[PDB]
Amino acid sequence: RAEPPHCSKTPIVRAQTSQNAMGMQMQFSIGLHTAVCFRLYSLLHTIRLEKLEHHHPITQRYTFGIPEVHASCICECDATSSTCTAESHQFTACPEDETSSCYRTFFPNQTPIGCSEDDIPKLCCDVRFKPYKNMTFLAVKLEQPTTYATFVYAAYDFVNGYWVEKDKTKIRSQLDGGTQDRHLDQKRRISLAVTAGARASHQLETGMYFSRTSNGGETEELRMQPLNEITDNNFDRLGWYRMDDSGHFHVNNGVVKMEEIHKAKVKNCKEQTYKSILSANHYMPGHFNLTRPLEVIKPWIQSARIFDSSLRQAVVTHAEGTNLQISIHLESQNLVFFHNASRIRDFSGSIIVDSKSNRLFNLTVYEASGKIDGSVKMSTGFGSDTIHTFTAYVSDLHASNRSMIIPLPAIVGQGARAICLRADSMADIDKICHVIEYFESPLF
Amino acid sequence: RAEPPHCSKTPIVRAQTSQNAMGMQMQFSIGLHTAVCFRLYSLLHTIRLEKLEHHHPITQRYTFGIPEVHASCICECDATSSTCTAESHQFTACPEDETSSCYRTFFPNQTPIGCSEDDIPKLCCDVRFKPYKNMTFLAVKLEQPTTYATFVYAAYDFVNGYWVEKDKTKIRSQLDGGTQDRHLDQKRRISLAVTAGARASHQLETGMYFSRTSNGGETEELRMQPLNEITDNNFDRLGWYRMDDSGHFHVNNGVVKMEEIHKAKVKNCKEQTYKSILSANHYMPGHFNLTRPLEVIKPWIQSARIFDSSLRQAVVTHAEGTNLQISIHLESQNLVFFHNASRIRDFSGSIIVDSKSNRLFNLTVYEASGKIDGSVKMSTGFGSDTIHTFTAYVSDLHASNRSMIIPLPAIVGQGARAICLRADSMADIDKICHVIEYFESPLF
Amino acid sequence: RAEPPHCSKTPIVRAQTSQNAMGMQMQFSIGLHTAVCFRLYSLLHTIRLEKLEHHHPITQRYTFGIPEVHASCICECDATSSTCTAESHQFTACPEDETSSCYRTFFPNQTPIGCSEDDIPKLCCDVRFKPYKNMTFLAVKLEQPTTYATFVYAAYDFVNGYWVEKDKTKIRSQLDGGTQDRHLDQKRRISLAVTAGARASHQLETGMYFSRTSNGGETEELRMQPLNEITDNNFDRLGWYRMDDSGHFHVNNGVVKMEEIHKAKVKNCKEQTYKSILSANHYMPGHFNLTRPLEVIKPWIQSARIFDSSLRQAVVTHAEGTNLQISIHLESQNLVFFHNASRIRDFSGSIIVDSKSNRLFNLTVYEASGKIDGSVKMSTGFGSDTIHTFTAYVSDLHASNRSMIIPLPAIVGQGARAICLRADSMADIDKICHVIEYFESPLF
Ligand SMILES: *[C@@H]1O[C@H](CO)[C@@H](O[C@@H]2O[C@H](CO)[C@@H](O[C@@H]3O[C@H](CO)[C@@H](O)[C@H](O)[C@@H]3O)[C@H](O)[C@H]2NC(C)=O)[C@H](O)[C@H]1NC(C)=O
Ligand SMILES: *[C@@H]1O[C@H](CO)[C@@H](O[C@@H]2O[C@H](CO)[C@@H](O[C@@H]3O[C@H](CO)[C@@H](O)[C@H](O)[C@@H]3O)[C@H](O)[C@H]2NC(C)=O)[C@H](O)[C@H]1NC(C)=O
Ligand SMILES: *[C@@H]1O[C@H](CO)[C@@H](O[C@@H]2O[C@H](CO)[C@@H](O[C@@H]3O[C@H](CO)[C@@H](O)[C@H](O)[C@@H]3O)[C@H](O)[C@H]2NC(C)=O)[C@H](O)[C@H]1NC(C)=O
Ligand SMILES: *[C@@H]1O[C@H](CO)[C@@H](O)[C@H](O)[C@H]1NC(C)=O
Ligand SMILES: *[C@@H]1O[C@H](CO)[C@@H](O)[C@H](O)[C@H]1NC(C)=O
Ligand SMILES: *[C@@H]1O[C@H](CO)[C@@H](O)[C@H](O)[C@H]1NC(C)=O
Ligand SMILES: *[C@@H]1O[C@H](CO)[C@@H](O)[C@H](O)[C@H]1NC(C)=O
Ligand SMILES: *[C@@H]1O[C@H](CO)[C@@H](O)[C@H](O)[C@H]1NC(C)=O
Ligand SMILES: *[C@@H]1O[C@H](CO)[C@@H](O)[C@H](O)[C@H]1NC(C)=O
Repeated sequence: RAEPPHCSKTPIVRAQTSQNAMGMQMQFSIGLHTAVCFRLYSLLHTIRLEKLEHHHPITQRYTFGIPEVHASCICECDATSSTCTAESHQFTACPEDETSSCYRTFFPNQTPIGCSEDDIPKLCCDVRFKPYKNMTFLAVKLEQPTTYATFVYAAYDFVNGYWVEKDKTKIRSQLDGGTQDRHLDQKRRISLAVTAGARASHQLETGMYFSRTSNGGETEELRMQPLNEITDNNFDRLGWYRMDDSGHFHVNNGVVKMEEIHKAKVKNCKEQTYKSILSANHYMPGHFNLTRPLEVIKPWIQSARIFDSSLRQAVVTHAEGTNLQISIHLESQNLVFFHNASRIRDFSGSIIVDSKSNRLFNLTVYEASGKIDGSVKMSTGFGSDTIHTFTAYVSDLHASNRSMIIPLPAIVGQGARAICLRADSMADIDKICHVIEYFESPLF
Repeated sequence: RAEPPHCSKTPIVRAQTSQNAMGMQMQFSIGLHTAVCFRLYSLLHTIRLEKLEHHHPITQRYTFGIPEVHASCICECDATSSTCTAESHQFTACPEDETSSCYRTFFPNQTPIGCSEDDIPKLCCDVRFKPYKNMTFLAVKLEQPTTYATFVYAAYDFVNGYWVEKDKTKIRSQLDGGTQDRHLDQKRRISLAVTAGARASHQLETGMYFSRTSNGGETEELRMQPLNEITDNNFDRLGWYRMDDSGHFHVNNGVVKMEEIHKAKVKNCKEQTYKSILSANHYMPGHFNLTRPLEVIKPWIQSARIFDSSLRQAVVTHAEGTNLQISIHLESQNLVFFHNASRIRDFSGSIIVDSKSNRLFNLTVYEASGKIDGSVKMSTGFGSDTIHTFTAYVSDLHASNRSMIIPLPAIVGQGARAICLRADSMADIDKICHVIEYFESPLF
Repeated sequence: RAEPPHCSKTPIVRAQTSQNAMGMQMQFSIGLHTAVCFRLYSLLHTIRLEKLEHHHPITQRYTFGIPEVHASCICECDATSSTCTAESHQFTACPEDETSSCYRTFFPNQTPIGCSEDDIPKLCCDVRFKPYKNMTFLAVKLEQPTTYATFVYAAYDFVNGYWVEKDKTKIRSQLDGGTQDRHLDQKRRISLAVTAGARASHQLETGMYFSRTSNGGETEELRMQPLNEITDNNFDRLGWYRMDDSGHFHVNNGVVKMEEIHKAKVKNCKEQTYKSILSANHYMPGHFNLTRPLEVIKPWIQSARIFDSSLRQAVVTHAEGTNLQISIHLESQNLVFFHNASRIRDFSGSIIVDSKSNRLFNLTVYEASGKIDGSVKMSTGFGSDTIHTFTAYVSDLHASNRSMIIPLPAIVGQGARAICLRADSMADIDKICHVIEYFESPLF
């Protein structure tokens, strides 16, 4: 059951520690989602880089909805009539649905269609807003993150004909600063010093993100769509329809802004017919479309969520990330690193350009384990020139079936082509080649 | 007095230089704010990574203020009266306080409150703007930076029972490109080659920043608050009230924009009472709040200033940054690296979540020096599981009292918990544990 | 003709591969635009890091123009006249130049200049838009990139008194993830494993970019200027004048927005004289200025283009970038690395602060090759303190004349100063010093 992970083929650098006036270190690079194994001269010590996370501080929060809008207008032929005035309809709310918010607009200087030729009619409206399908979202401002690696340390013994887990701990290490060090084992003999070369290869930009909220205010996967900061009131972007301290929704500064967004005009004054539109985005009917979550659209994002109910940090878990630098240090004793052979029976897949322009090789490896080297060819011919080389990693100790996404450079354009896969150290004779089809989704 | 810094425990890699058809290098990683020491086989050579700076080019500048606003309105009952017209009050400045700027607005189609029932009154206003407390700020657009490390090289001799500084130079090295090399010592025997793994762990985003300015235009610590670029005229953001080539302030395109931002309505025409507001942000009274400087709110920022009076570059000094890669190269001779022991008597502190959502351990170490390894526990019990491990560095050669900020991952939530500190290489018996209290400031 | 590149002086680290239960690697850092050479113990194997590219996915596209604008207005003295009404001129297009787009505006409540004192005139306009000089541009939204290094591998034999190229291949390697490996030579004996320390030192921010388009929709060098996203309709930014599925240009939501951007007022009603302006940016006459391409203004950008006619990815080629980490691995045999001597006859140049605040040393080296170490001095005196040290690389095997841009830190302010250059390993006696002039272009 509990077994060592695939032990990765790793070059080891022996570094000598500086002298104390009154010591060898084993240095190596470790890949995200991979493990490195060693014995101390007996337990098999394994270190797996399990996670790469950005912890973004949340500097603003507000709750918003998507309004369902209806405008009800009345026309008056006589400009001097007590019905329809700037008093009652210019910069004022409708007089007192409990969930509705209602703002008034005034349109004098209308054309006398349905009136006398000497009349200058006036149109007066109530612009009603209700939350569409009672949807609620939390808007958050995310700022520059702190970075953390999660390592899983596990020591194994092979007794009674099976591997047995002798010790297991999760280790957390901040990556933005200098070398971070601590004891690895329960006996405190081995230490793990973690050094990042620099900032994680990917990062979510500073700005506005959002999550759908439940009745209890429970959040989910973060989404990105043009969204107002707390101090912004741009009607082309999300967040102009906000919930107050009570669960009541309002058009942000609606009393004053209504005359800027509500566009209306008389068709026939007597018939009480008129033209009316909202000059804004993100409302119902017909002006709202919800983006899919960040994790669905970004191959590099495994997850992007708000950490807990205190709503202080958002955590982005990376599916892709550069290697970390490790230094293993310690009676007189020697460390020996071990790796497992890599293997592959077959593969299948396709070359994809998705609706967001991600150019990927969607790959499934069969009965595979460890380091798999791949070559993308110029055409369908297995002997045609190589235009791209990559390496995929399968962390399972035993031959497993696994699906993965391999980013592809732009040179890998339209059309079917050959892709050849080969397990690390295997001869060219043991490569697997297949003609792989191309599928391009239009930009949506 | 002038003494070597704490010599950091450093793993050294011996690299062999490629052959010239017609040479050993000492390689190591160096942490920001730390020093590495060596002897050449006698002077004690010390290299300290003193600074990490981003030099951002300034691509736009303009001077702005915070206006103090007052609207003075007059009402006229008779729509055809020569008093209050589109001629005199629509898209025009007030006729000619020397520092004031005055823009006019026109509101016809008013309700006859205080007039006859057949009247259609008109309201006319003067909207006056003055600089609040004569405050001046420089808006700057900062673009992608160039990166520089500052090293302090200092060679020491121990004669007459004391250390004496034999040589000292400041060394500057660009980090964005390839390996940068130069001679270290006065005798030109030792060379320092600096290689960054990649871009500095933190960076100030491209965009608009600002500084308060004095009478002489002297700048200070940079601040970040939504602010218009030179070509933008968004009234929800700072910078719409700009100073011209003379020290005169104007509402940017005020003559044309006034009718969009000034919202007014008659209360009683005869009584000369009316409602009036400005639909904009960042003005007085009651619509202005100044953000604290970037250095105060961002733990990673030690300083963010405009370099000099030419106003061409902004310099961001980093409080946190990844390690740099060093190669020391050179008659036949050998380099020996030395380190000092690490020590700690005690510590105090608290776990803090500030008003900007920075999750930190505010730490004070007592009589400490060198490398200090810390463990954050699951609960108040000193033997409860470790949820986070970190390392702090104290660069003082002698036991010193120092305060520092340690970023914490989100798993370190609410509540008091134990934190244990231990100097590098000390036995578990020499660790110091304390129950540390939690304090969370609400989001402001 | 076809000759090896300059073989760079490189420190080599020998790493030992982990053991397989059933192997030495040669590790080194390689600089962008440089080459490393070795022999296997005979062919001279050369690896050149030729390119660093970001492949940005394009998530939005739209075609836009720069409108040439003309407003034609008519005044009517009598407010009740059938000529000039809200019906015909408020929120409507002009009635049906084939390329023109025409939107109407209505301005009642005018002052009776040229009318009777009891008249309340009305102004009616046609606001016409045509594409200025038939210019077309493609707006693109660029998102976070994938990173690729291009290596040129070339093996040389020296027979018949000349170098002869025995093999040459271009190698592509993704940098965002883990170690990428493949065979280097035709015989598959040597392998090249590429590891990036982290994300490329520079990156183009997520956002809106544009390119001029030809008749066939052919793109060119990308430019950056405030530009609307597809869902934005901000008149202070580019892209509000868009081309539809036919080659026809429209003011985005022009029918509704016209009353917000067209500002007009009667001068004399009878004379048919009036004031008229567009409250917007990026139109002709007098309100349009085109930024120079990204590659021209950013020293770090060699090129920034749309890859091909499918318009799915934009490719940014970097002129500056950090080193990559290489591991060369393989019968029992040994790898020996070789380098060429560095040389320089003379140099010329100037210190420049351009119109975009880039602080650079514009340098020309004469009869130079390899590694050139430079020192920037405090004053004009050749013996004055060094305020900055840098290293430039010339990849040509033979002494060549080459121009380059060296970024300078802000400490290198105004005024003439000495700069001293010296080829790697040359004695201080062989340095070349010149007093170098300062030229600062004002901020434009
Ligand atoms: C992956 O690599 C590790 C080495 O890094 C392999 O570990 C080896 O596991 C075998 C058992 O599978 C151990 O062999 C011996 O087993 C007999 C009982 O059959 C026992 O009497 C011996 O004392 C011994 O334990 C061997 O010690 C162990 N090697 C090391 C260096 O730890 C592992 O088998 C590899 N896994 C796969 C799936 O290839
Ligand atoms: C930090 O580490 C350095 C070594 O890296 C220590 O330097 C050592 O300093 C002592 C003096 O404190 C030197 O010892 C000797 O002093 C006597 C006079 O008392 C003199 O006659 C001898 O010739 C000799 O200089 C010693 O040479 C020096 N060691 C090295 C390798 O440089 C330093 O003491 C440490 N500092 C602290 C505060 O622990
Ligand atoms: C740059 O460095 C390389 C070494 O890394 C130099 O390569 C050397 O090239 C010479 C020829 O220029 C080779 O020498 C010999 O030439 C004679 C014929 O004149 C021939 O009979 C010998 O068998 C031999 O090839 C030498 O082997 C080669 N060295 C290596 C190690 O490859 C190159 O000359 C340098 N270039 C410059 C411009 O300095
Ligand atoms: C949910 O929507 C319904 C109408 O569909 C409404 O009656 C109800 O009050 C809304 N829920 C809340 C919590 O307001
Ligand atoms: C990749 O292919 C698998 C089938 O092997 C499919 O289930 C999966 O959804 C595909 N993923 C993408 C991103 O195309
Ligand atoms: C400063 O403010 C005062 C009023 O408080 C004003 O009289 C003075 O002119 C202002 N200073 C300048 C330099 O304009
Ligand atoms: C940290 O604690 C010290 C007292 O030891 C205090 O002076 C300092 O202001 C605190 N800093 C922060 C950021 O909380
Ligand atoms: C180009 O501009 C001319 C006027 O200068 C116009 O006649 C022509 O129709 C425009 N070209 C296209 C393709 O519309
Ligand atoms: C640098 O100087 C050369 C002349 O040696 C000139 O042709 C080139 O345009 C200059 N480049 C810059 C960016 O100033």
